[PDB]
Amino acid sequence: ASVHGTTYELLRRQGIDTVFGNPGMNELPFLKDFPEDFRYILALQEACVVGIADGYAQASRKPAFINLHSAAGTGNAMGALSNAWNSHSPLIVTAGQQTRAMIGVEALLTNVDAANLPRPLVKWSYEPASAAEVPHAMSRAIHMASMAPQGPVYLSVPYDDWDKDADPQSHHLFDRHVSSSVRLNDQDLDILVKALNSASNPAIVLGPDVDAANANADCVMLAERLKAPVWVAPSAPRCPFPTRHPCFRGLMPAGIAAISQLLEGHDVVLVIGAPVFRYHQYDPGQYLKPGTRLISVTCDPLEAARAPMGDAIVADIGAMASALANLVEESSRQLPTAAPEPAKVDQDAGRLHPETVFDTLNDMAPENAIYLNESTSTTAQMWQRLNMRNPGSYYFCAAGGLGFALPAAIGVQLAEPERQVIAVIGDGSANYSISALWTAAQYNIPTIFVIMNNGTYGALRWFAGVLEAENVPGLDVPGIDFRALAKGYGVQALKADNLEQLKGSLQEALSAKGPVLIEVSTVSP
Amino acid sequence: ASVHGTTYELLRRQGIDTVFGNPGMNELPFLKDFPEDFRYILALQEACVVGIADGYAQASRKPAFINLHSAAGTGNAMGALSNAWNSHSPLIVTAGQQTRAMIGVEALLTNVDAANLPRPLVKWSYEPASAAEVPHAMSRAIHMASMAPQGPVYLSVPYDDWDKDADPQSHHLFDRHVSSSVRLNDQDLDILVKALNSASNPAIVLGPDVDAANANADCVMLAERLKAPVWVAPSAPRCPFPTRHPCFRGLMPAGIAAISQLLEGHDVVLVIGAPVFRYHQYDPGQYLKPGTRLISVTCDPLEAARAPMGDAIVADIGAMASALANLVEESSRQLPTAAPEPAKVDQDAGRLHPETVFDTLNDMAPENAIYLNESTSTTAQMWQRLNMRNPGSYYFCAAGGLGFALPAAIGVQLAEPERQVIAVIGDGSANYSISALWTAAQYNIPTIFVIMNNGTYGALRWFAGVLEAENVPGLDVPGIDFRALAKGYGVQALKADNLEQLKGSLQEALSAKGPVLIEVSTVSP
Amino acid sequence: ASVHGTTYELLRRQGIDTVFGNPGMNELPFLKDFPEDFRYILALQEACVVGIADGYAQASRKPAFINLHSAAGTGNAMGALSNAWNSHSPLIVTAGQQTRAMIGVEALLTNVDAANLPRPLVKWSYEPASAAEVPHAMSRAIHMASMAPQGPVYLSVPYDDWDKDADPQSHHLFDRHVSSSVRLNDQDLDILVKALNSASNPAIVLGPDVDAANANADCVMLAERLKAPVWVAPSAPRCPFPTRHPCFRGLMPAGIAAISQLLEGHDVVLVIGAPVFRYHQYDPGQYLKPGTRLISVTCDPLEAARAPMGDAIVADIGAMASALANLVEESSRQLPTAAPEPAKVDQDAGRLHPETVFDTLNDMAPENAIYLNESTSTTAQMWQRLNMRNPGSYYFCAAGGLGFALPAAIGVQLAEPERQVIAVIGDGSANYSISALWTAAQYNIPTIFVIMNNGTYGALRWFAGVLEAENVPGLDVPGIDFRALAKGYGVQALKADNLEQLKGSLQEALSAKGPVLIEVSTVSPV
Ligand SMILES: Cc1ncc(C[n+]2csc(CCOP(=O)(O)OP(=O)(O)O)c2C)c(N)n1
Ligand SMILES: Cc1ncc(C[n+]2csc(CCOP(=O)(O)OP(=O)(O)O)c2C)c(N)n1
Ligand SMILES: Cc1ncc(C[n+]2csc(CCOP(=O)(O)OP(=O)(O)O)c2C)c(N)n1
Ligand SMILES: [Ca+2]
Ligand SMILES: [Ca+2]
Repeated sequence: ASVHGTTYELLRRQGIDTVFGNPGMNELPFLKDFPEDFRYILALQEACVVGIADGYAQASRKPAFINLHSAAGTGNAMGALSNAWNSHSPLIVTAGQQTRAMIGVEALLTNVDAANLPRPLVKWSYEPASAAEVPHAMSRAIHMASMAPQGPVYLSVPYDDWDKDADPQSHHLFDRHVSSSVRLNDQDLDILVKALNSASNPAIVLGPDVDAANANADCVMLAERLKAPVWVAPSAPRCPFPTRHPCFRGLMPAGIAAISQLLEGHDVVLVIGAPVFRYHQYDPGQYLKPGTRLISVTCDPLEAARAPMGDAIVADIGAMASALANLVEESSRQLPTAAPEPAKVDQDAGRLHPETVFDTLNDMAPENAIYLNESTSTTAQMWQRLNMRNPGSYYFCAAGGLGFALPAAIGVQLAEPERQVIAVIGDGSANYSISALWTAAQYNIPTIFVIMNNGTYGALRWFAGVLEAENVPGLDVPGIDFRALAKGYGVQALKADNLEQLKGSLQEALSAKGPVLIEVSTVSP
Repeated sequence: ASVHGTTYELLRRQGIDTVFGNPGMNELPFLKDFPEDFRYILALQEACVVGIADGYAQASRKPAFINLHSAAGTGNAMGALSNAWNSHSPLIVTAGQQTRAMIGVEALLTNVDAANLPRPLVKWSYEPASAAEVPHAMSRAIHMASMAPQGPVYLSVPYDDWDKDADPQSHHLFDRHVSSSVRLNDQDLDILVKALNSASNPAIVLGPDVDAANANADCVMLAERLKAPVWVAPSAPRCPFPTRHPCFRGLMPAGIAAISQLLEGHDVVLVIGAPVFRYHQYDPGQYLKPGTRLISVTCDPLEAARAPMGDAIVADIGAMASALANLVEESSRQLPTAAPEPAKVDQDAGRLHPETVFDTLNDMAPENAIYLNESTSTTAQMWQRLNMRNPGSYYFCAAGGLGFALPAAIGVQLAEPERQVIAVIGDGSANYSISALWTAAQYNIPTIFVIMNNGTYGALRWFAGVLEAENVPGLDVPGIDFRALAKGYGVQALKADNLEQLKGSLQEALSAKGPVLIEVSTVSP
Repeated sequence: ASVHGTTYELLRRQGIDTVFGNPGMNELPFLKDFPEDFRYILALQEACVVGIADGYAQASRKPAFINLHSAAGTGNAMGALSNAWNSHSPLIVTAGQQTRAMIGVEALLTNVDAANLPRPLVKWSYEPASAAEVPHAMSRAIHMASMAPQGPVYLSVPYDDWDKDADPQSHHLFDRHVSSSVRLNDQDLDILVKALNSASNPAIVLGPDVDAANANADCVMLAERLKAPVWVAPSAPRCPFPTRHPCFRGLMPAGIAAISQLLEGHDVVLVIGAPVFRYHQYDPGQYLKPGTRLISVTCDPLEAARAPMGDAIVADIGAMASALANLVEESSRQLPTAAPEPAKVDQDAGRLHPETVFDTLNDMAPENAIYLNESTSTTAQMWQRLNMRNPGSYYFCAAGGLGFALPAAIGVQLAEPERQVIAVIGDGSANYSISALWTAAQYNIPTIFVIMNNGTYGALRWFAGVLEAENVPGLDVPGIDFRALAKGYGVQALKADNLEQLKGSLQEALSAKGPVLIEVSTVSPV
């Protein structure tokens, strides 16, 4: 068989049936004779291609396949690649390389030193030394992406390899099954269990790897057993817990001092599926107040090694959560009391306060909605005013890289056609990957886009104030008609200048059958 | 406290008490006020420094700490790092960098783009952005090297960082315990054990991670239970099974065809702590023959990803091995029959054959001896003729990089002062790190060095013969006097031109007080 | 044609006839049927292989070809490559890779991510995408090494490539001639010449690239016309100027403050072929005192960019030096004030002071001797006491990496059979590349090795002192017998325990036919 055929067989047999891409001259020899059991998803830009794939991989909890054009295409995606890395997304990035005979002369379309391009934002980057090796390298890439901790990979392949004769011994790759579903040995696990049952005032902290592992329900059972308060690790890329559950305590502020102070009083603090920690703002202080010990359970050796305090276990989050939830005894302590309901902010007949939007989104959206956030100045209000009962109901750019929510909201919706995806994106952030809108329309992927328009970078201006920094240029974004952009890419558009219009626009988008964008006028800071 | 104080406190609390090094100007501010509870092992050149630390780390099954000088020192040790990578040696390599104020002008001794230098032969590579961050980076290096899969790490530290004040929060890293002692979940583990129980003709292949995890005994119990034959994986850097056990079948040849042929007949083949496969010579064919199904247990995701066949499980070798040995049913099949005893080769009163040397060593060395091998052309005869009952009995350069055995043998002897270490080393390979001899004499480490002197790069002449390659230069190394080399570095020397002399020198060396080198006149190929 | 035949044809057509190597299996398909117009130099260890090739490349002023084994052999030589990078040595480093079919499975001997290995110490790292591209790749490596600024390059070749058919169009690369022999345009050169003519108190500073270009004599002319004092840039890897010329000022100490002080009062300071500057010891102060202007002529963009002060011109040192020597006016100023003569140090009949050794070498050695230095605590004294009036008379680890001088002194001597190489090497430094001696014996290369045995890492102890560092481990190296090491590798050995023995040993070694090692008992700094 050919490399072309042997490779499509490898993907098939590994459970791959979708290729998100933007094509070039180097990817043609691979894209040709596109099998009937595969489906192609075009995006007009590479950051969009990878963002859609990303959203898709995270929601489906399975690797996504990507096909990009040489260096220019690989480069245009590296922003999105930055987010994927931080979110442990299993992305198999494949880029086309110039014909082997033209690489030396560095002809146009030649990915020079290709393996180094994506570094250091990838787990594995490689260019095969021969055509016949392609299938095997594809196997490595697939498994390298899928193994815990999950992450994006990169494979460069000359477009002249696809027609070449594949190595018959390649068939051994087809049904290779690699497992990293592992957990702490019985002995050291019983000691951890013992320590948990002996804790007088334990707290729990959950990160994105919990939602990734669909370990959410096990973490609920674990929290209820231990009758422990639950927090989401700072800068959360996902939601690992029910926001209305009695134990839930909200999202931790992304600061050293704020976190140690919040943990003060708790003797044992168990962190699951989160870096320790994902700080953001400057808040020098004590990592942990005396009397508080920390135990981290991550699937990433890099997270475990860099943690400034506490002990760590490197195991699979799905396996560990399940074991712990089924091992720990039921504490007699009283079950924590659910946090009070956020008060309703005063709203006039003019511009809408972000608080009003969320309260409104929470009232009208189906219970199994899926929210994406890239309204940077309103993350706190969002996490508080949005009741998210189910797994994989929240997504936020994991390396803080803007341009992720728009496309990712498309990939998620594609992966979850039964759940209404609602992307909440600031007017600034909506520009980074605006072209992505075209994909939602072309394939009729029914994402509802909510654009919060403050005419500026609320977040940036804020930080500006927390630095007393005056005379900063480039913070305003006036003169952007999001309705016209939506029209440009064939997506139904709507506007809400007030609460009355907001309620109306939302009505009509949940009833609509295709993608819908709503530009909402929000107060300025 | 100073970064200096805090850093040594960290090393100490993490169980490190030994520094293997060759000092430079950028290392003195680190080395000054050397605490009494630490020991410093000086080697004359950096391949020797690392090699010794490698042997030490492998034998002790704990991280070894190394201190080298900037780029030139790190550079000199690169070859040694390639072996360490392949052998998963937990080595924390640190190099002195120019004072921060003089980095910009690239002053003499400035490690340019330092983190990139050792790549790609290290798990992690880093230079802290500030002095206060040194301790934390050191904590990372420590854990990144100890965690599975174990391997060398690299830390570059500007020499002015040591006197600066350390962060008071750094005390949290002192007692951080990180665990990767994990095994497959209960559900999937059951499936595996059932598969092993159901096998009609099982075979077991073992690699170096078995010996490193001291799982040798557990593997012995496993093979006794399944009554299946046991093989060591090709290009073995270690021995993880009694070479006299009834199940032991020896070192697999390092060829694709030869391995698939050996494995023909066995329905299920269990590979533990080894790559699949570490082939060497070009021997094209089938990876496996039909009827054979492969299951691999590895602690390194890189190995699981690049296996061209079989299923893989990524987990700690210790926990996995111990789990399987105490779970599998005891087959009723008849325990395999021990392999015959190598045949005695005809030996005249002249040049000694490698077979004779090994037979004499075996009939004279203590039962708990430890052997290192850098006698390239006689590896096969070595594995057949040495009885190695105990774990940690064999070391061989894991990436084939010559210059390992000699320093490593000193590192091992240092690690195991109660076990007589005997390094067998070709006349060719003895020169790569000849200078390490001095460390053996200086620190009174009684390692025995057997130099197999045939006057030529033997394994090279062999290969050249298989490739029908003619007129190849640089294969002969005449005119080296090893006794004179040993006298040069203060190491007692003896020579064995015949058997009588061999017996006598061996008896004298085993008795001698300090290190001893025997130059043996062997026959050529 | 095979890739093997074509590659060897390219090498000869490019002037290469020597291959410095340590063979491995991956390199055997390359070394086989070794052509009769080529010669192979074996060294027993990689750093020794590269070090010899380095000395050979620097002395001959031509690129040198290297053949090493996969990752491990490349790795062993990376310390030596750090020195070569700093000395702009044109070294073509080739390493054999596993057969293309066994790279994926990462068989033993596989060089993983090979091109990344020697980075950041190479101008170019590459592994070709196919067998037929090898020749083109070797062409690139050859030219990347030879083009200013010259440096080491790296090429990894799967061993199954050598037998495969080469592209017939590969013959176009045979006579390819690349030139970077360039100087500053006429208009901007005139402006520079005017600034030199108009200077009231100009000073000249010269680095290693001057000696590399053989621009020493043009610098002499220039220094004479400008009647300017001449200094060698700090951490000098080579000697760019007659040490006894009336203009010679000596070696600049490697300190910021020391240098601005030495340059005070000079209105214009012209630096040629050196980084600005290769400082060493922490010596904070003013880069340049006010009233002092700096002009740097370098062949390396990296050097011009990183200079903390001054204007820079990136051009060929050979051409720029020649143009300037022949363009400047002759000044009627008086020559620099004569340098004091270095004093004869107090010397008993016991252990030898470095200064006694240097004066004695200077008295007995031929006018055209070549000295290498890896005697780390005696460098300043060496420069004062050795009269080197010829080009290419001095070499010293350019990145400060020990293990250079001994192998390099062999490369140099091979390259200069008519000039007597004298390597002055510390007891510490001698160990990094001890096995190189074997190469001297085998090919009968008459290098003389002077081992300065003081029992200690002298420079370190000194630094420990200038730091007030107490209880530093590992500064002593007792119990090394260098006569034994020499015998071990088949090199004739002598011992100098005092002045009388030293004189006799030097006389004897200067008349010997093969290589000689002299162990000199010197006084310790203690
Ligand atoms: C690609 C990228 N560019 C720039 C930034 C820095 N940044 C963070 S928030 C922000 C403005 C976002 O404003 P908007 O999306 O309108 O939401 P708001 O902050 O107004 O709530 C910028 C530029 C980033 N995180 N990613
Ligand atoms: C650092 C390094 N250099 C070169 C090689 C290639 N090589 C492998 S075996 C060998 C000859 C070894 O000679 P000797 O130690 O005498 O063993 P023998 O083959 O003679 O038994 C060489 C040059 C290597 N593997 N590693
Ligand atoms: C590869 C390498 N290792 C270590 C050093 C640090 N170093 C610089 S000088 C020196 C002392 C060398 O001693 P020796 O050769 O006896 O000369 P001496 O100082 O006694 O004159 C050392 C270890 C270095 N520069 N390069
Ligand atoms: Ca030999
Ligand atoms: Ca010394």
